[PDB]
Amino acid sequence: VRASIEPLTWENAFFGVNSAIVRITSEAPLLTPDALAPWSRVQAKIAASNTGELDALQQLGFSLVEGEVDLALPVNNVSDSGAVVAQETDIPALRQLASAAFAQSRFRAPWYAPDASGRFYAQWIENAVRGTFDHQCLILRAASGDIRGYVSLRELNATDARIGLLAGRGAGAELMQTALNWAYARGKTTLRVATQMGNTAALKRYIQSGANVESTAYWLYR
Amino acid sequence: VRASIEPLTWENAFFGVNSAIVRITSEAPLLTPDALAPWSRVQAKIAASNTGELDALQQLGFSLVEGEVDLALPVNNVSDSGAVVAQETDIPALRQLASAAFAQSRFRAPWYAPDASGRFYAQWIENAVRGTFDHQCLILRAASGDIRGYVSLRELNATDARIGLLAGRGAGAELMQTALNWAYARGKTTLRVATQMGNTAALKRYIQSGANVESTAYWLYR
Ligand SMILES: [Zn+2]
Repeated sequence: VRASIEPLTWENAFFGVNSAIVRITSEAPLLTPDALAPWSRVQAKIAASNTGELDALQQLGFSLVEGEVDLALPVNNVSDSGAVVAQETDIPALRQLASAAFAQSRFRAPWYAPDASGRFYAQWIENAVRGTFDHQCLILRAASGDIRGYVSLRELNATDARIGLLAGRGAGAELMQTALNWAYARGKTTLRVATQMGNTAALKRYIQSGANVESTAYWLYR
Repeated sequence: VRASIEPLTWENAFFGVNSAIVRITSEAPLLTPDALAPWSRVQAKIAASNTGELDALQQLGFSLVEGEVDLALPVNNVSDSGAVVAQETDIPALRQLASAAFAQSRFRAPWYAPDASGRFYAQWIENAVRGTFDHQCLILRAASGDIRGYVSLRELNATDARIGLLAGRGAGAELMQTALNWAYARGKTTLRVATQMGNTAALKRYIQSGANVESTAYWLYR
């Protein structure tokens, strides 16, 4: 395989690691054990259809971390869920929720430190709260005022929005409604959402809501 | 991880290999390098959600071959597709079609010999034709009399049928309708179909026809 190797700038500073990501292309140098040597961690994300790349990377010492499915739904606005835009006072509780809900991610041990995944997703949801009109965390509340669920959303382009994080036991359907509402308000035609291949509950929920598969991928690390 | 190691008798005789499959169970002996060592190939299939088993098997030197998504469709009275039950005289044409269309299964190179996948699936489609009223291959013909698409089906139990093989360019929708009609006719509520994680075209078509995800898995070999 031929591939460039690029430092993961944000993750390196955030995790305190010396990691890089491989980008497979015809025009890059040969990917060799020597090119891979000066890194504490190397990541690669390949199309699940590309078995040629899977075995080239495995032969270089990479291992499967997880599969990813990316899906898309037409928008299609719907029942106002009553969700509200998260405010700065919600950050402590959302960080606590997100670090727990997304504890088992591609940043799991033994690839990263035990606290890495929790930190990463807590930062993600905080970043969405401190976002912009086009990057927000929306919250559904119970009648008590407690957070029942949350969904983070971002504009991708003129037609598309993407769900970042979505979590809330028993609130999947209303969180999807919330996301569809948000995309529609911004004139988007398409809503995208990726999940882990192992997350059959999320896959089922998304497909029930009208989603279909756009792409599938493997994350591999060395 | 505790698992029994069970010889793959049928595959050993068909491919001319000496392989086994792992059966993970709380009751079984410890799965060790010593126990795995003498087999030319060892297979393992684990739920994609089970990262503990993934880590354990990678720590015994297993690699990813492919991801599988198993889906299920509700069965109802769909229209007739015009498909016909394949005959013994259709075998030669079906074997050739199947060997070409299913060359890149989990029986692909480098894990098996280059001809192995096509041999396996040609035998599969042949076996379908030679089956009962509860195992058939159904075909669609173009104007020329040529096979345009095919689908093999079997009854699983009182409520379920399963699609074995399905192929035919531009005949996807019709073949699904064919399979649903077959299942309906036999009093089934549920039609199951597995596909490779990388086969986004099949995933999209199954989901368009009403499928949702039932399970996801990795095939790992050593
Ligand atoms: Zn390896």
